[PDB]
Amino acid sequence: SRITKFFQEQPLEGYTLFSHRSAPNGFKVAIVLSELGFHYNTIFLDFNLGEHRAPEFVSVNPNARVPALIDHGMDNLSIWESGAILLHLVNKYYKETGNPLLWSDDLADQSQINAWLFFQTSGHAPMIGQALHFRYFHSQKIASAVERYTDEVRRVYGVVEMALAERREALVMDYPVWLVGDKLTIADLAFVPWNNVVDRIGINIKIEFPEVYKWTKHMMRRPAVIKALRG
Amino acid sequence: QPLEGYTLFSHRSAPNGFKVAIVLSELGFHYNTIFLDFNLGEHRAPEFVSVNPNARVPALIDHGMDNLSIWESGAILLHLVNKYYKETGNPLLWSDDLADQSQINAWLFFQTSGHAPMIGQALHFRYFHSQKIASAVERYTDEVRRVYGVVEMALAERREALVMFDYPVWLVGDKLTIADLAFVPWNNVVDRIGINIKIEFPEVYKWTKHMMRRPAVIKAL
Ligand SMILES: N[C@@H](CCC(=O)N[C@@H](CS)C(=O)NCC(=O)O)C(=O)O
Ligand SMILES: N[C@@H](CCC(=O)N[C@@H](CS)C(=O)NCC(=O)O)C(=O)O
Repeated sequence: SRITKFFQEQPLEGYTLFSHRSAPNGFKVAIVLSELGFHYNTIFLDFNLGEHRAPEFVSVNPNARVPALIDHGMDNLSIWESGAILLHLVNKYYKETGNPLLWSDDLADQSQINAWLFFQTSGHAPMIGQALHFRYFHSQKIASAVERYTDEVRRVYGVVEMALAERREALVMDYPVWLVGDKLTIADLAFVPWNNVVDRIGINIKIEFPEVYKWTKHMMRRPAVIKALRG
Repeated sequence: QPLEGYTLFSHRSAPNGFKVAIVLSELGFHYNTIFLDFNLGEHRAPEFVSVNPNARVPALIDHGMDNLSIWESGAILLHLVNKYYKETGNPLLWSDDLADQSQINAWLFFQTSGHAPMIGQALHFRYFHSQKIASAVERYTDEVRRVYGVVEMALAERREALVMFDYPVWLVGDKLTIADLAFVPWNNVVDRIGINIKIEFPEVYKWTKHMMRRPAVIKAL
């Protein structure tokens, strides 16, 4: 009924974000939404009550998961999957202002940003999710499963660490270093919500991945990011 | 290293590698494939890790673009349809409408983040884990069937609309896109984890059959 009422009379402009109070992927969208200056309203779906089952929500996101975004200005267009939401946001911002904030007007750069974005959504987040699952929520304890996924997460963080280290090495020839085109992009921001969750699986970023540490801290100090995470 | 064309790094049994070959074929781009033997650990060679810092396949080199390196199947697919549309003005396997593109990307990220990884884990605990654990296998097999349930339902609704009947149905804009092709290589392997598409998901069966009959797809595979 709660969510049902919302779809009774939807806003005419702005954005509505469906998420969950402890969903890193939700904050990933909130962050980009905030950085781009997009005004939005967040609805925290109560999965316990099965609000994600509400025919109204499944219609927004057939996968029945969060986040899902409704672009009211575009006839209530619904975009699901955090990766697709980010691309929708930077593409829209760019065509509206002519300024590719957190993005790039260059095909070559966009493909590099996409590579990191797909790497994050497909190789980073899913793995952190599996490690958390076997470490805390599986029907039985499986040490071999925990080790498999925890190792993979450290491995992917090593890929990020190495890339950041190489970017620094190139400049030297504490200054902020970024993954693509020496500028902050959604490729960097996408990791932020999760870099804060990996401690739960025994990973200490500050000590284990120095470069990732500086990188994440630079982003955590940005107003738009602080505002989004406080939401 | 060529001046034009594309060089695709993949593996003989890598569904993600074939996903790229398929799109490269359909779009008419000329490419040559370099198969890596994870035996010798060719994917751990400095020169390859320079192409893909993740040391995984696929990885694509766009020679015409100063040997630009692109890794992650999803990013590779977006690069190809973007480049093709820019060159021809025809959004083959894509769309020139912002709304449509967001839907294509939705399904694309869904396939790469919730489909391929889950099938991958089902296969691992089923065939290659150091220990045999049914609950691990069930967890992923159940998730894969749930994912197909989402596709099946989407295709059924699209079918329902067409009715208001032997015609192909697609995920976005009543036309074949990278959203559809992205599933092809993986649909062909789920039988290894006990999923019978023909029986369990009728619409997916037809959908994958229409795709599997395309000449460009046959050639690539
Ligand atoms: N690949 C998806 C992940 C979607 C996802 O797993 N969302 C989580 C929250 S971080 C969720 O909805 N969890 C509730 C559930 O799985 O029941 C994306 O990036 O949007
Ligand atoms: N999310 C990546 C998946 C990359 C991946 O895991 N590729 C497999 C082949 S399908 C691979 O390189 N396997 C070798 C290994 O894991 O050592 C993509 O879509 O390209």
